[PDB]
Amino acid sequence: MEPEEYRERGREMVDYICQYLSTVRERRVTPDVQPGYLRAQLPESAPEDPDSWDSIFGDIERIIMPGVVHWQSPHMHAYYPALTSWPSLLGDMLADAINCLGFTWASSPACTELEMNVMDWLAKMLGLPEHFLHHHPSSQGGGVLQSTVSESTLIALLAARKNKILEMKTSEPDADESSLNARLVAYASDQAHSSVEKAGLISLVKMKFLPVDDNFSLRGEALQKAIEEDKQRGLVPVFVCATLGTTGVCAFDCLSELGPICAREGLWLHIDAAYAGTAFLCPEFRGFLKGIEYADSFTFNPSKWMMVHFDCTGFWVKDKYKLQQTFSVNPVATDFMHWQIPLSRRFRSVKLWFVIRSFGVKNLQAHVRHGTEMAKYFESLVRNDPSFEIPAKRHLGLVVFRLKGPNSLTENVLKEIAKAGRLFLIPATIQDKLIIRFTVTSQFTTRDDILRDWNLIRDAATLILSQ
Amino acid sequence: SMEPEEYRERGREMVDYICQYLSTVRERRVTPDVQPGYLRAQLPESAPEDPDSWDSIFGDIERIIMPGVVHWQSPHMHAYYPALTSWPSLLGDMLADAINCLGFTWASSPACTELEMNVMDWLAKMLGLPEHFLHHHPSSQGGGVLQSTVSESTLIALLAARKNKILEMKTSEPDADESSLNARLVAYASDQAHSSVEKAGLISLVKMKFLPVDDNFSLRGEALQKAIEEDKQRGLVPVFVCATLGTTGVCAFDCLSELGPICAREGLWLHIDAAYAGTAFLCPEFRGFLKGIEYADSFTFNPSKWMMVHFDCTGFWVKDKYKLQQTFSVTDFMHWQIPLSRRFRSVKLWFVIRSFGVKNLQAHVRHGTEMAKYFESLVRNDPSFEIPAKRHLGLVVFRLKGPNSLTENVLKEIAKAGRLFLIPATIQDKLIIRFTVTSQFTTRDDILRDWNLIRDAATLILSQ
Ligand SMILES: *Cc1c(COP(=O)(O)O)cnc(C)c1O
Ligand SMILES: *Cc1c(COP(=O)(O)O)cnc(C)c1O
Repeated sequence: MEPEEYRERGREMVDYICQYLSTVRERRVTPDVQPGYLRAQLPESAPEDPDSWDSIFGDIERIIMPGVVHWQSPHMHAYYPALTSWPSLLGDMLADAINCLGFTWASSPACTELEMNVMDWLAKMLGLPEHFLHHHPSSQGGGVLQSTVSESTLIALLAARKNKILEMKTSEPDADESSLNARLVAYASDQAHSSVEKAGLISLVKMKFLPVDDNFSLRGEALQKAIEEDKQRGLVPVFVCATLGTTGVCAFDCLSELGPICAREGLWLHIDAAYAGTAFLCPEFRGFLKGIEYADSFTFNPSKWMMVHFDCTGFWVKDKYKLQQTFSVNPVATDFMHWQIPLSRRFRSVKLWFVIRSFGVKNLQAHVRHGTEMAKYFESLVRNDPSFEIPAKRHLGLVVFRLKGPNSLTENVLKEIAKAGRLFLIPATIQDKLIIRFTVTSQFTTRDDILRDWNLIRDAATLILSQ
Repeated sequence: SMEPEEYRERGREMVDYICQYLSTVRERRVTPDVQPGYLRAQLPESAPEDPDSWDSIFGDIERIIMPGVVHWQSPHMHAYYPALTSWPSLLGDMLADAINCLGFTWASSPACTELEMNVMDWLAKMLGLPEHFLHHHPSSQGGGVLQSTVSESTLIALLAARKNKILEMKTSEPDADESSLNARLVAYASDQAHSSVEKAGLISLVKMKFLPVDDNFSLRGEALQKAIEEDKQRGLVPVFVCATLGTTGVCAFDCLSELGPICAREGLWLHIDAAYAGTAFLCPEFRGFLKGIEYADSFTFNPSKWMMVHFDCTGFWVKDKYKLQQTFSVTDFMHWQIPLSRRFRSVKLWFVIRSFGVKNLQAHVRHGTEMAKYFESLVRNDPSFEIPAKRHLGLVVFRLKGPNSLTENVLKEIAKAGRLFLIPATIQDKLIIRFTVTSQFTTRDDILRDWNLIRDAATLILSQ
């Protein structure tokens, strides 16, 4: 295609996107396809000659959309949100056209410098300590963009185990790094995201999952007991992942208790705030952050609730030296290749910059407040209905609930709802109880959307209960 | 704040701006004249409370962003390896960014998984890869998955190799710790291998040893054979080899016909890093360097280098998907990578392959190689310069005959104007200029223009 055709096709794609995102409520959120559905609808080989743009573009509706889960539907209520926005789109359009790589400052200065200044903006927006700012005079720390919280959590564990091994190796300098690694133990809540287990599996570091209280919250007592038990057995506590907004029921570990324990015992304290971190834009949701001064690292996903399209993860460290010694064989700008697993990285900071500036802080805060109010409204509808119960507290955009009685009633409600797929729910379990997780997603979700989805859930319960 | 009708106006503005930027890019200075820290004073200290105007946001692109950008899409970009964008790549990712689905499981968005499976089978075939790397082949236990980088794909290969061997070692020592057993492992690559190989060992705590190479900077069977016997004699356990097709320094090619047989016989995971040169295997006449690919356990290259897909987009193929899965689980692609979440990267890849078609992708590789061949002829006509390694694809390496200081001062002179972007490399003692043909729009005129700036620089240095 010629540049003049790109100008026409770009317009067709902008007009397509505007219509798609505007009318998304009309779509079946979940596709009704079987595994392998696509192969028989595609040629077995790449085309030798150009396919026409009418043919490629045609295939969006004809064969892509029928297999898509519409993550931007107000009726998507599974997992946690992953929200796009107009500004996000426009910013990545620019980054993808420049298509520079920013492994070093030198390889494209703007790619590193915009990211450095925007991560300082974002740390301030979240109410993070000044020691996570690149530009605070006394700081040895800073923020860097990653693709996922999963990888940011793995990097934190990699930095914690490398740091501790280098300190152990000064005493046993004939001892293999890998042998010293055998003695380490890392902790999280039994509510922690599967990425914590997976970071242990990848790093070959022992991971212990600790019991929680009645609010599904990891407490200092449980960490202190595990540390004493594990040191008595010759293990070397190295790392704690404290979760702010667990995946299951959006619970919060008790940072004010875990912080001092991590500081006194020499454990790297990493905060996984993947979903909930966006709420810290609002001063009234910062109570969960109490104890943040003890953190060695902090991560959240703008790519969940802050209307930046995926990939966009914020990762902040107190000590960029400890991070860089993980990733370089020898220990106002920076080469971000030493703050991450790969070499290459792209100009992800444009889309984050455009979202922050297009909305401004007040409209980002209004979005968080609105989504939370939509979840509160949903909650009030459940709480009013004595057929249902709510087995965990709602703090943000996630309500969990179930029909009173055996798990099978809730199982059968989810099955009935999945038949038409007008809203997308996935089950979880908390201890013995099957629950429905209801995540408020789209920034455009209205009270009418919430009542519409509640009424479908109620119709299904009425069907299952009336037999 | 921004409304749907405003998105349609600003989307048009951005489409027109991008077309004008990519079309006029030769008029830019490829290297920006800035110093570290230049942007901080040009930006507010804090995010804006109220919305900034779209005129202000857009206006900042030229006013404060472009002055610090290295124009990777410039024909005058000749450092590192290419990273090419294209109209169809842009249009596919626009769609992917709007849907914004995540593909950790098939269930979480089937199309994200299924388009990727099918396109990776297309791309395996386009490359001339073994049928055992296809998702849909009756005998295959393998398949292709997109990754963000070759760096991460090489790390995964090594994590899969070391996990598989530790599980085999535990059968005879059930009391030994997985991390204790990892201590005995050793992994190999060429001393020309990309720094991502060294970085994989540093992350995984796997001992890496870098092997000497021959007169063509090729890793040979004998070096591997000698390393393997010496390491076994010391009580280390060979586990992995990374064979490079298209080394960073001089685009040398490891001898896979020799390394293959040894890896298979000795039970070593053989990972192929063809980051740059992979794209060349679209053209059957460059497939000589792929001879011995039937012995590979894994293979990776970047469409995000030379195939005109914008970054990120890396292909990673394994022969044994169960070995890969065992690395990451105590088709759902979350078990074929490090993270859980992943995005719909396959749209822009499908769009590029369909919008160009294979024949035009082959013409692009061949034209880039012709431009490199013309750059080569201009150097080889001029007896002030020499060429210490053979040009197989789009990289020419060359220096001034004489001490390193001559080539050094040429680079420092070219850097003053930044009219083309060149990076120093070394082989043994010799300082070299790498000359990479990048832009798919590169012409003989662009090459001669660029050569004449290197010559004009050389003329000045040679009479100081
Ligand atoms: C979503 C989530 C993650 C995983 O984030 P990715 O960016 O998908 O890796 C981890 N922890 C929590 C608490 C989450 O909600
Ligand atoms: C470019 C290059 C790499 C690194 O690729 P990324 O995708 O940037 O990690 C690795 N190996 C070789 C030979 C390369 O040319």
